Amino acid sequence: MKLQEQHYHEAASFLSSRLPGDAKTAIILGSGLGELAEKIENKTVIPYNEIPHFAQAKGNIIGGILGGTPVVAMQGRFHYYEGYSMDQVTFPIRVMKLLGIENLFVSNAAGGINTSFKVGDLMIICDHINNLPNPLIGPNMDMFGVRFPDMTRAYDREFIAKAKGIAQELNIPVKEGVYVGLTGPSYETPAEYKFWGQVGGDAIGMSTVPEVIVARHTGIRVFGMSVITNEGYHFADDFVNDEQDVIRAANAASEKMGAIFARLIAAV
Amino acid sequence: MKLQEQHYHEAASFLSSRLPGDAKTAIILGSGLGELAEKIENKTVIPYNEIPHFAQGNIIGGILGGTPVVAMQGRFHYYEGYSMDQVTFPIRVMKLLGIENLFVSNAAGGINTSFKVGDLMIICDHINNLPNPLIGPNMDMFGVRFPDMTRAYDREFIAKAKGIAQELNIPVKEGVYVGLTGPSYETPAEYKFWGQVGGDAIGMSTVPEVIVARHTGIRVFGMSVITNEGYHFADDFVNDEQDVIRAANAASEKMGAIFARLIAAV
Amino acid sequence: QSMKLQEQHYHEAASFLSSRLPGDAKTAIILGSGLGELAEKIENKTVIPYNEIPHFAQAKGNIIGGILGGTPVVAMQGRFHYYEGYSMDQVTFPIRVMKLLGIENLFVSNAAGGINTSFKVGDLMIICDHINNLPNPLIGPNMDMFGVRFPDMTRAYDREFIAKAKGIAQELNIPVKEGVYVGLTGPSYETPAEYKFWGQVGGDAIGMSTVPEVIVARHTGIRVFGMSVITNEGYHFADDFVNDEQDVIRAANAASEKMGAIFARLIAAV
Repeated sequence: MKLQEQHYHEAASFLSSRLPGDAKTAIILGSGLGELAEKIENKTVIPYNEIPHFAQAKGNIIGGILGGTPVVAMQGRFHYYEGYSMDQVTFPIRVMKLLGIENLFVSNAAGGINTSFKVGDLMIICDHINNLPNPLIGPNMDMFGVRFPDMTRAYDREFIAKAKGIAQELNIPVKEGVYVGLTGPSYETPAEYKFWGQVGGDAIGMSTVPEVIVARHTGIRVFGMSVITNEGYHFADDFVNDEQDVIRAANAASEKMGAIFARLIAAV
Repeated sequence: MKLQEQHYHEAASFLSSRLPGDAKTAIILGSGLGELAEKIENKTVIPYNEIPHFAQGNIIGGILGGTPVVAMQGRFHYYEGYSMDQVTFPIRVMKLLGIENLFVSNAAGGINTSFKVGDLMIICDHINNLPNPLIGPNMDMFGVRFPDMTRAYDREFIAKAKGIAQELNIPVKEGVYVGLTGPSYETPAEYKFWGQVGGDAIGMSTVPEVIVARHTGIRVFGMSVITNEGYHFADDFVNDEQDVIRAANAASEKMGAIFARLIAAV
Repeated sequence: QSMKLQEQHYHEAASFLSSRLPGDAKTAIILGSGLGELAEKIENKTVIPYNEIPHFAQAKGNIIGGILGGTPVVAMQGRFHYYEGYSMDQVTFPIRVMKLLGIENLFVSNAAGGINTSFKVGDLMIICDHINNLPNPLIGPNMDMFGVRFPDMTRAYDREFIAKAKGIAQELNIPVKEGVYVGLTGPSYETPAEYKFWGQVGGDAIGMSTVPEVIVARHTGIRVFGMSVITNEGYHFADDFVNDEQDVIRAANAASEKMGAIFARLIAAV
């Protein structure tokens, strides 16, 4: 109760004494943003293992300038499939709030479950379906937000419009769709992929949804994109999903996805 | 196992010596029943915090239109951090008191376009998307390992309720309640999904109690106040707890009238 | 650290079993519903009670080694269900022990409620795919000794085994169905709305087991064959219909001869 509040304050205080303190946007460097940390100038690098109460995982907080703009980046992320509690997965988001972060940008890798979404496509996330445990289960922390937060437009529409404009300017094709969050860590069966596609999902991944719920609970505006890293449909007789193939697609998308996120930061 | 049994008995004993003892119907005073407790006569009020093993709210014993009732004022939700054992503990205590019928109301978001704000929905079935409350060693004293859920919502109660509503000139809807944990409200994609697969309203309660009631052979009647519409979202629409409560409060007179008459009819 | 201790537990269970079993089995069978006559068909049995095997979940249950359908086998008589309160680690622990024994193939049966109107009480369904609605058993740090962090599940139910089983069923004149198994936790049976939902999104039968073991088997490269006995129909409910564990058991028992005949012929073919 009071201990929980204290833990948030301790992490925030530790980071606040170290970071530039001018960032208003935080970015989770998920799949597809693998080139972005290198682009941050005048880096202050703070290992996760040094920050009070951050889950034991590299993992670094990186402060600096990206796209001409102050940023805080989360290099490394905590996934529910790794055994972290939802409190651990989402702890850094509430720390960002205490630092004065107003906006959260996030990327991830996802399997396409709508046939218009192909390997290598970059999908702006317009909505999600949560099939992981809700991270807000437990006593409400009033310091962060209300008991029953609204999720009608969890993915900020103005950020979406700006990102579409940026993609057009940069001549980068983008798709837009619904992200379905599952725990994993096994990839889905064809029956599962089909089910989620049938009920309106466009891509499926194992992250992001918990952070988005927690961000929205505390009023942070969210922009998210998925790299479509694999196609969960039209399976060849010998098709196998493979982490190295997912990473191949994530790596291949990083330049262009990174260009969008880097241009978006100054626009928000 | 034997300690669990003790705990149920300890809570039941505590209430047993403090309540009249003839009540056959229990009521969870959820959203839409906010005026009913006032109408209970010859009240015995027992705070939850005094009842052995109740999660850390009142039990109200009394007479509602000539009929002895036990009412639960305040309820435990999974989104609060309670275990399912804690959420549903009072239902098993009710069974030990000789309760035969459970009446329950809740607030729910409409996910079928024929369910609108202010509508009173008789629950005819549910879809459970919370953890099943019976996971764990079966409590043989309460029921069997694999309880049937074919007609979890008693058909005779539904018929009676419909007759009562017609008589009182209160329109009612009937439909499927989908239970989710919350506590955040759903996204449009989630609302659309649950509507697509046959849900009519979505809420964050009730399902665990109904599973536990049916496990021990308690007959169930449930209604939802449709407190918000999870469809056709305006560009600036936001869900808001105070607006949900507004609809619950506005529904309380008429919903309470139905429940009060049903209590007398069973 | 914690990995060390977990690896040690699997090794302890496997060492205990390997000092006692014949050691020639490549196929293990979970004796679920529909296989209630199969243990008696195993010849030259070595019976090892679960309560003697290091780290097997507490309760009867036995590992049985011997010969079935002319072929070495290890059978799991008794299984652990998530609805009983076991962790997924406990539910699936025996599967990883099988891997350490050199088991390459896992055959599994279960009971399930039909949710496609083509699937009727007493039908024998070859499982061609599943939908998992129980907690994923691999959540937690990955055990590299068993498999990779993100295992593929594209053909969790081996297509070659399915083809062999269909051929066997034809030869033996036993009709079979084929379809998608939906795994739910239970332990309460589903509501009609739930049965309808799962049917709508492509499930053919619903049960409370099997999926966790299949995920863990595939994580460690074990080839899987599964069948469900359709023990009840989760559709077209009569006004007075009730699901009943006793009716499920009767149907499972009634299917056991023909289901067992398929599994016994399949073991030599794989």
